[PDB]
Amino acid sequence: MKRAVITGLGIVSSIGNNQQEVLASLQEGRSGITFAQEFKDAGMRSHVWGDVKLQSEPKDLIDRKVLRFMSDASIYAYLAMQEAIADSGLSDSQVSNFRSGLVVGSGGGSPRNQVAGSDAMRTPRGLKGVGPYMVTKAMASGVSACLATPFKIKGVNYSISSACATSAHCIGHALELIQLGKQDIVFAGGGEELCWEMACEFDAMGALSTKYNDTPAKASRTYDQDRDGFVIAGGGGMVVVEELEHALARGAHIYAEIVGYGATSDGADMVAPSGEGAVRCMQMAMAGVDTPIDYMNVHGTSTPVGDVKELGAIREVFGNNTPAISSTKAMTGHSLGAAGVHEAIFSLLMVEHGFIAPSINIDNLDEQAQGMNIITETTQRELTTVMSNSFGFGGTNATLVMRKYQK
Amino acid sequence: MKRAVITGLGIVSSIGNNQQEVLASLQEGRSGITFAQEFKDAGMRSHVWGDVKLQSEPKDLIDRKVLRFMSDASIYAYLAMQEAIADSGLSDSQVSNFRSGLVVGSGGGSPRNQVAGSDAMRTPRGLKGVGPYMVTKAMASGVSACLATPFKIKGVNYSISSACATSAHCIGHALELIQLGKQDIVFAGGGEELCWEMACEFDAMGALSTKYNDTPAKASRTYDQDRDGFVIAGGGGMVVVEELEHALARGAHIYAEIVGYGATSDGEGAVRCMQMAMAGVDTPIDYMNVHGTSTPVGDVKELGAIREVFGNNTPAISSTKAMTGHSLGAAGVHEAIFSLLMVEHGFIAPSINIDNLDEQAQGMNIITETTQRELTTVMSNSFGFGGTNATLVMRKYQ
Ligand SMILES: [K+]
Ligand SMILES: [K+]
Repeated sequence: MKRAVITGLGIVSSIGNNQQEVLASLQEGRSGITFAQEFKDAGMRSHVWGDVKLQSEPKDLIDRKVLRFMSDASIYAYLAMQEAIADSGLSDSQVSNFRSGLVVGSGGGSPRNQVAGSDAMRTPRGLKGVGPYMVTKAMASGVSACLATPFKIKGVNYSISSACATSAHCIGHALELIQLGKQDIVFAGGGEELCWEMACEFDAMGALSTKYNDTPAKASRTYDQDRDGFVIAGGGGMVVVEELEHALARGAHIYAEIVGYGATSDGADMVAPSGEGAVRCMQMAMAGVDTPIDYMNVHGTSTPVGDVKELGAIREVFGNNTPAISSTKAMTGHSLGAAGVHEAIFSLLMVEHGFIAPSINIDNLDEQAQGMNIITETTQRELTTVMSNSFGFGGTNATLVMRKYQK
Repeated sequence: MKRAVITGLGIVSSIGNNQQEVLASLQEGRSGITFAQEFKDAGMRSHVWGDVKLQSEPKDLIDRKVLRFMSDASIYAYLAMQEAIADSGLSDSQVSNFRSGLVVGSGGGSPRNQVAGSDAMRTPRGLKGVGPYMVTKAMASGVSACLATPFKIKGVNYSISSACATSAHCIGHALELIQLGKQDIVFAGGGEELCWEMACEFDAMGALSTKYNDTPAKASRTYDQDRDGFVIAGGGGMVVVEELEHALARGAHIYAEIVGYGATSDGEGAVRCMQMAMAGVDTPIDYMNVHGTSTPVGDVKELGAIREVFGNNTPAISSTKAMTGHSLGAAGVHEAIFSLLMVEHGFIAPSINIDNLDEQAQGMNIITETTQRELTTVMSNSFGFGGTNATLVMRKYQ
């Protein structure tokens, strides 16, 4: 059946606002984590975040007619999509085409705008204080709605949401649409705002790191024995998924082919992973792939329970004969809705540039990871096939396998 | 290619908490719209809603351990899913199976819980006030996560959100998963809470009815010249989408086959959506459940698209929204369910409150009185804000 390739990428993250900045950070093993005064001021225990530091204010980067409908998740996704379109070399007639779609999601929509609106409604500002653009800022589908219009998308247009797996499921579904022969191009990705309004929910459940506020760059430390929760982050990412013959026909640059996609459910525990659903997810994505997995960008968020469940799943699939492993979250933080596309992009850059980004802050490796091929220093290596895992709350799992395209 | 059929349904809506109640409402042309004191107290202009009227509090209907993680959208979808599982006749090993999945969405997730959490942080209780179950209540995917865990779903598990089209895309995607040979069963639907926190956003953009607050049952009036906005509603709905051979082999009751699914974007989009869903369908469209939410511009845009596809030679047409209001995330699955009941029971629900037909609908086959009729193929449109379109075509299984 039809094959899908990635021909363009765009990204706004805690370690870079475009692929050049991100590539440099990945090669340097640079942390994007910083102290979050906003969180301290809000009364939270976690005072660290993977913040997006844009070059200018959004009003100076995006047309006001487009910007008036957006929450930060949409701003990030939009900037990422502009980059991806430029990178892909697509013309307006290919971006706006009956066979070109958009599948982009957010894990949380926009609690900041939602709260701003509800606060205004409870003051004399009333309905005028809410404003007429709140629906696109606050609804769950905001990120797809805010992008479909400005780019004049004519194909599919919707959001997939699934916590940490959100944008991984978006990319996988783009593969499915290409496989079904329904679309030739699908812009897939996600966005996530960074705010105390949403972050406090995670802190209230004890999911966030709180013991490293004085040394922010050391807080996120996947697979380290002294990890104490993830570091919340924001951002956006977009990849241009394209049917193979269509990409070849126009002379597109092919980063990789999406050769595997797994999507499963744990059917147990509402907040932490069970490992068994993760095992099936990895196995499903590896089905039919006739090459070994050279590198894997783990889900590994730096939580005590979560990291261990994933390691157990990895051992069930590969024993100690694992692919090279690193958690980029140790550097970037957990960007929730944007995590899947961010990590797919980090993996594509490692493939394109022949290197493995280090898994930082591992002072003492968790015993469950002993024996595995954990990379802790930037390593040059020819990577052919890569895998990226995304296991979100509610027991939802996604795994993508990508491979260099053989001309 | 694999074929998909619907073998079970469940529903919580403004016109009924089960299929028998919903059927009676549809046949009688009964409005589910009532006066919303909550909206008046909030300072909104629209004081009408399609409220879900559960007799009991959710704590008396759902296990306490499961309920702690849920927002109202999840509560409604969960109850709809219980009804669907029961209706489907599926065994526990078919509900919890590697080849059985769940694709359920919500238009807004839980604005009430996003606000409740933030309000708590601003009080002395702080983090303790927020509590540890707020993420599952407030996250966009809450409605899929809160059902996947308790029903022990092992297959796909995620939400699709697209405003008014949400649950229609969920059903269409269930069909795609069956077609790809990835799942044998997919529980598809949606849920939406009813709350001023979200409703005021619609009132703020002038999309809600505000001139018929003194006669709520007459506020939602799709295709009527004096319509002035939609009436917001809440609820949940779920359908069991199943691969054909699998349904036949277990002796399932088959409501209909999903023979078409279109999904497009405006960027004519509606026309293309309808045409896509009708591709390969070798029978005429007997009845169409329109998107028609009762907005001045929206209704005319849809009428224009219908006219482009069918001219005046349209299938029989009615808007059940005139009775139920607009349930956003749950609208697609609710309307799919109403259409299946019309097929199963051989009748066309009336499009009520049309005192003066909009000039743009002149010549079309708009049904305004309940009509008994053998329906074989039906279509349901869901054209949501953001220019996202979904159309489903279902047909009796021969
Ligand atoms: K990953
Ligand atoms: K409809």
